[PDB]
Amino acid sequence: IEFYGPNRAKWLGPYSENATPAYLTGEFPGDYGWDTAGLSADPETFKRYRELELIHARWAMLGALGCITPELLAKSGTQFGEAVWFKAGAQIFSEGGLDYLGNPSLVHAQNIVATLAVQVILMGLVEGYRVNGGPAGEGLDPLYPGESFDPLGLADDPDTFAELKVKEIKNGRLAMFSMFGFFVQAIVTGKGPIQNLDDHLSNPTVNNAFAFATKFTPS
Amino acid sequence: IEFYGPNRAKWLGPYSENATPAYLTGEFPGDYGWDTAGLSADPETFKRYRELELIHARWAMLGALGCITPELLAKSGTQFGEAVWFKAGAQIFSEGGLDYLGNPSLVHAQNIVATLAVQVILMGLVEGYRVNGGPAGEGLDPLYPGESFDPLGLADDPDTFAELKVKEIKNGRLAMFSMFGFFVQAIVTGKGPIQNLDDHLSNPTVNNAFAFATKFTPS
Amino acid sequence: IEFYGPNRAKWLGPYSENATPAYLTGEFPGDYGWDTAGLSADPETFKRYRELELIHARWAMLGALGCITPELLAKSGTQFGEAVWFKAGAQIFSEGGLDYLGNPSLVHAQNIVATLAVQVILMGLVEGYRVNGGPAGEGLDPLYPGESFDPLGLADDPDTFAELKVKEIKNGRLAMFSMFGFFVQAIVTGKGPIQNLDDHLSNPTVNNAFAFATKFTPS
Ligand code: CHL
Ligand code: CHL
Ligand code: CLA
Ligand code: CLA
Ligand code: CLA
Ligand SMILES: CC(=C/C=C/C(C)=C/C=C/C=C(C)/C=C/C=C(\C)C=C=C1C(C)(C)C[C@H](O)C[C@@]1(C)O)/C=C/[C@@]12O[C@]1(C)C[C@@H](O)CC2(C)C
Ligand SMILES: CC1=C[C@H](O)CC(C)(C)[C@H]1/C=C/C(C)=C/C=C/C(C)=C/C=C/C=C(C)/C=C/C=C(C)/C=C/C1=C(C)C[C@H](O)CC1(C)C
Ligand SMILES: CC1=C[C@H](O)CC(C)(C)[C@H]1/C=C/C(C)=C/C=C/C(C)=C/C=C/C=C(C)/C=C/C=C(C)/C=C/C1=C(C)C[C@H](O)CC1(C)C
Ligand SMILES: CC1=C[C@H](O)CC(C)(C)[C@H]1/C=C/C(C)=C/C=C/C(C)=C/C=C/C=C(C)/C=C/C=C(C)/C=C/C1=C(C)C[C@H](O)CC1(C)C
Repeated sequence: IEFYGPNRAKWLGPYSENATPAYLTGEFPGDYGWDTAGLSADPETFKRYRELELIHARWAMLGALGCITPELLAKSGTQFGEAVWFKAGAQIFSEGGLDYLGNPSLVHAQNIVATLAVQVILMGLVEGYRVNGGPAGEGLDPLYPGESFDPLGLADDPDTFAELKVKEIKNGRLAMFSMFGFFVQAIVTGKGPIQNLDDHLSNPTVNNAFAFATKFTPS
Repeated sequence: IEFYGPNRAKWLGPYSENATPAYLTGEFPGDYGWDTAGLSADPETFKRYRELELIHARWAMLGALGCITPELLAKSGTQFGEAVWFKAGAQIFSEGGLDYLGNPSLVHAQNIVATLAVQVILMGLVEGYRVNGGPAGEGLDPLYPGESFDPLGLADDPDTFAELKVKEIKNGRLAMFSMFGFFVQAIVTGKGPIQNLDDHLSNPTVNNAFAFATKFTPS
Repeated sequence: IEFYGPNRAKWLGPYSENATPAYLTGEFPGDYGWDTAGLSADPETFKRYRELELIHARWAMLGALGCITPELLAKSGTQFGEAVWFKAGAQIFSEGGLDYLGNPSLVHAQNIVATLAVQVILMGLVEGYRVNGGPAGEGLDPLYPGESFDPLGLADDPDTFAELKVKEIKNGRLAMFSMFGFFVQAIVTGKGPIQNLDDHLSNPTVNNAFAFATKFTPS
């Protein structure tokens, strides 16, 4: 319970090998000291890796929640068409464009190339202004700004804020691994991941993983 | 990102010809140094042009939003009759006067000459009191007053206020150019501009502009 | 028109953001300052990237001309069999080995493992002697030697030689991007790229790209 210090929860716990690599000793969230290959020895490259991992973690968390929500919403009391995240990308082609919420009173996007061009414009703008700053105050911090992106004001107390940093990083790692699980389930079985959840909760041991283990057999 | 200074985003960027005309060097929003004819060499006439351009920009922005909103509102979930801005001016003549929102429980203006006379009276009053001041404090500034027209109080911090000035001017220029586009679409094809939007999004390249290029052919 | 200097044609030209990364300011061809990720901050690794990009550029230019020539030659007045670069690699297996120019009086390579072994021997020799030098004078420059590889003598005048450097790098970048296009056309449509050229020149807009956009649809 001492991540910011030498007594952090190390990568093997009581198999910790307390001779840790000296280029990271606490002082940054998520430092669990698991460097078996050591691709981040250089400090500026290490900083790039911190920024890159933060970006990956936030994007992956957003995608993971986006993979949990719509299927459950369409399973509970709404209808989307194909709420499973495979053909949600092809819902614009099928019959009447991509109707949001499965309702012909919402977005109803007919042409995907318009989404394409506007998306490129907006994403270029937001990513450029993410790197170099811009609106809502010029960006002075590349890792965590501290400017008007926290309209509630939770970043006053420092140690709870650092605990929030560590929770953010751990949640992002879990989100990245879980989205890898989503992608592998997309490959192997190619069905709904929450359909997978229901089917495994209905079938705990008879259809576990290895009925789907003789599919990609070369011959 | 330095509009208020010699390092403003000039009219050609890195084709800037940094020998700019010396009668404008920053210190005013929208100064992009593009004076190829030079019709504003005199300083008082230049001030007139700043005031005139501000008036044109605000009026054109109002008109542009007025050209985007009603068609979308009548396309989504309401009905107006002719929501396209052509015969919206003739909606008072058709059958039952100009019913607002397409509802016979709202304005229901029967005689257009009454709108005419009251509009002249009100417009004369508001423009005279715009020039020379009057209510809500006497007008001491012709460009931006600073009196009780900003009930929220966003004009405290000066540099963000200047950035707001520049955004206002750029939005006004875009609005003027876009309303010119609206007028040219009114002339050439004479159909709904958002109907144009939907048709070009449905037809990106087969009906682009030059099917409507052999209409005004003299003979 | 000033690549060797601060006034180079930067990556956005008129959106240049003249605060360029300081680890490259001219003095080398192809320096267009477009470092959004920054994977070449280290100077020796940057040198490796210059050498590597030169090798890639020359190899890709050779491959690109090798992808333009034979199809056109077999389309104009000669015959090769499959002049399209797909089965040109399998022309040794088909009936009578790989006959050069489509003529049974030229190379007529029967066994591909002989080409294989001789190719490995020759390529190991030339690549080793490329790295460490050797014949025709020992290699003293890893980037551009200056020894007897320019039997015409165009490297006397320095500024024209530097312009040749920049042309070489730009041609190489274009060749790499174009060969990527060749590979993507090999994947998606799997037909002749110059057959693609003729078909798009015959069909400019009816078969553009998105008839070939519903092929790799998962289900
Ligand atoms: C449109 C312009 C645009 C521009 C200029 C940038 C620019 C940038 N982005 Mg951004 N992005 C843009 C659009 C978008 N980005 C993202 C998502 C991200 C993420 C998630 C991240 C960035 C990052 C970055 C930075 C460097 C990334 C890089 O080197 O890419 C090179 C990479 C590729 C060309 C593709 C790499 C694919 C990857 C290997 C996936 C491999 C998949 C797995 C192996 C598993 C696959 C399936 C499963 C089942 C096994 C750079 C500033 C990174 C960053 O800021 O780090 C500090 C970062 O982490 N961008 C999305 C969402 C789709 C965009 C949509 O338009
Ligand atoms: C036979 C022995 C042989 C030896 C010892 C070398 C040795 C060397 N070569 Mg050479 N080569 C040899 C044969 C050949 N080379 C080349 C072509 C090249 C090129 C083009 C380059 C070198 C380079 C190098 C140097 C380091 C490259 C490396 O790290 O590879 C690791 C790489 C791989 C194992 C394969 C990488 C594949 C790559 C990722 C392709 C990805 C494809 C795209 C994503 C797109 C694909 C399809 C499209 C449609 C999307 C190294 C001195 C590089 C250099 O000198 O840089 C300064 C360099 O740029 N070699 C060819 C032509 C096929 C050879 C044929 O025999
Ligand atoms: C691309 C995503 C990515 C990136 C850049 C990083 C980056 C980093 N991680 Mg990290 N991590 C990730 C995903 C990622 N992580 C995921 C998904 C998990 C959960 C499994 C973890 C769990 C983890 C732990 C437990 C620790 C780190 C640590 C680190 C730091 C040092 C290690 C390093 O140099 O990594 C460089 C990484 C790369 C260059 C990415 C290479 C990716 C290629 C494609 C190979 C991946 C193949 C993979 C092994 C096959 C199975 C995939 C499956 C497991 C998902 C560095 C900031 C250590 C640290 O000190 O934290 C700050 C540490 O203790 N990570
Ligand atoms: C009538 C509207 C109007 C007026 C009075 C001004 C006034 C001004 N603009 Mg301006 N501008 C406008 C509309 C207008 N603008 C629009 C719509 C755009 C976008 C295309 C711009 C883009 C623009 C830039 C990029 C710059 C200016 C600048 C200036 C200032 C110096 C130039 C000058 O003396 O203009 C005098 C203008 C007139 C006397 C108007 C004459 C109008 C007649 C009918 C001719 C128009 C015909 C037209 C060319 C045909 C195509 C129309 C189509 C492009 C819409 C001055 C304050 C410069 C500056 O320093 O900013 C402060 C500068 O750098 N403007
Ligand atoms: C592998 C090929 C390769 C390599 C090693 C380089 C290397 C370099 N380029 Mg470069 N470039 C290339 C291909 C390549 N280029 C191509 C094909 C284009 C045309 C699109 C360009 C256009 C370009 C510009 C405009 C600029 C550079 C610059 C640079 C330098 C700094 C950037 C850097 O660190 O790159 C490191 C690169 C790599 C480590 C390669 C990673 C490759 C992986 C597979 C990711 C690629 C995925 C790709 C984005 C997906 C779409 C591919 C499609 C666009 C082809 C460096 C010497 C900058 C400079 O200063 O020039 C000297 C600069 O301004 N390049
Ligand atoms: C109206 C008109 C305009 C011409 C436009 C041109 C010439 C565009 C070419 C435009 C071509 C241009 C600009 C190319 C210019 C090349 C340059 C600058 C070279 C360069 C570079 C860079 C950037 C690498 C930078 C490097 O560091 C230095 C340097 C020097 O290497 C033509 C009309 C006619 O063609 C018709 C219509 C019908 C005919 O019958 C009659 C006529 C009159 C001839
Ligand atoms: C550390 C280390 C160390 C040692 O030394 C070495 C090694 C081992 C190599 C290393 C490792 C590495 C790794 C593992 C990595 C991984 C990563 C990942 C997983 C990522 C993900 C990542 C991921 C991510 C980002 C994701 C993202 C996502 C997204 C956006 C999504 C989207 C979406 C959504 C919403 C929904 C819809 O409907 C669809 C989609 C489209 C689906
Ligand atoms: C700068 C310069 C420089 C150089 O040197 C020379 C030159 C070139 C000459 C110059 C230029 C100029 C120009 C271009 C100008 C333009 C302008 C414009 C466009 C305006 C508009 C302008 C415009 C405007 C105001 C507008 C306004 C509008 C409005 C009110 C509207 C109204 C409406 C609405 C609401 C709706 C309904 O249903 C109808 C209507 C009725 C429709
Ligand atoms: C710069 C940067 C920056 C930022 O920061 C980040 C990023 C974006 C990542 C980066 C980028 C990168 C990139 C893009 C790369 C690319 C590359 C390429 C494309 C290469 C090619 C490359 C390519 C190449 C070499 C090629 C080569 C080729 C060859 C040999 C060929 C051969 C051949 C021939 C003759 C013909 C026959 O019949 C067949 C064949 C076999 C076909």
